[PDB]
Amino acid sequence: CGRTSCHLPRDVLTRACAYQDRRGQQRLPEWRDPDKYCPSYNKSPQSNSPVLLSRLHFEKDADSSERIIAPMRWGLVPSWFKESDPSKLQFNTTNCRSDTVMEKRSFKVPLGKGRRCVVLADGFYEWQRCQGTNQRQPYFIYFPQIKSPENWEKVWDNWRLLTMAGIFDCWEPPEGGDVLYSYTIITVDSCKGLSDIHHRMPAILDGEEAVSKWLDFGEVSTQEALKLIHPTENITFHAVSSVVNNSRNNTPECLAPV
DNA sequence: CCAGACGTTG
DNA sequence: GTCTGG
DNA sequence: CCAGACGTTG
DNA sequence: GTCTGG
Repeated sequence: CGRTSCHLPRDVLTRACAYQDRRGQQRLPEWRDPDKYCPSYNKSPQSNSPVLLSRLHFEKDADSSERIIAPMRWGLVPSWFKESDPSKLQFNTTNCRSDTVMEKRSFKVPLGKGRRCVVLADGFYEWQRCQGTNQRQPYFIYFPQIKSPENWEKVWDNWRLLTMAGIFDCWEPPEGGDVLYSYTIITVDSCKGLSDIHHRMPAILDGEEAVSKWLDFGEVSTQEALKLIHPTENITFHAVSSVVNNSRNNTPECLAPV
């Protein structure tokens, strides 16, 4: 739960986030900070990834079922943090355990303000600890996809983006600047399908109902939203080269079968 | 009351 | 900013 | 998440 | 062993 791929050109990403608001209107989410979208096969913490959030976080009186897409910093920086640079955070907010979320100062406050987001990715990476060797085996993990340079193009034109439950916070640099929007991905106990790879997995929102209810802090309370957080077996994976290991490596090899 | 934490993974 | 520990 | 640093003096 | 940087 500490590496993803999110490599699609921005317009292909945006079309893969085609959704329906509550009135059935087919929409594309509206961008904020599109210039901060940085497509890569190898997204690490402290990089920006595109996330979905309710229009109502940005626009007074908005339909809260309308969606915005914006790049956010991976690694939640709480509103109260006092240093000038956010990378001086001395605790890991890459992830946020489902089980303890209601009693963690860093996650509960933004959750209570309805700062629920959907972190987008092609899929995520996990490294398997194998008995009696220090060599870790990396896996690419993603939603089951539909059953040549024009073949690859069509796969990625039809790709079902992975949708992970996040929480975000807003931090004003003391020294002055843009509000930093930053996220954590909620982690849960791994499903049986993933149990031999890692005992943790991200909280995956499977289909537009779960995505919608997680996003809609208007009509969905924390309590009802937390019921969406749990493992899923609706997930496939394959082993991938050691190329992904180094986050500086940004190439299609990162998620290619081995 | 104030001081100090504020987090996850293996 | 808010909570826990002492 | 892993890779790579991990220090001071002028 | 533990932290920062990517």
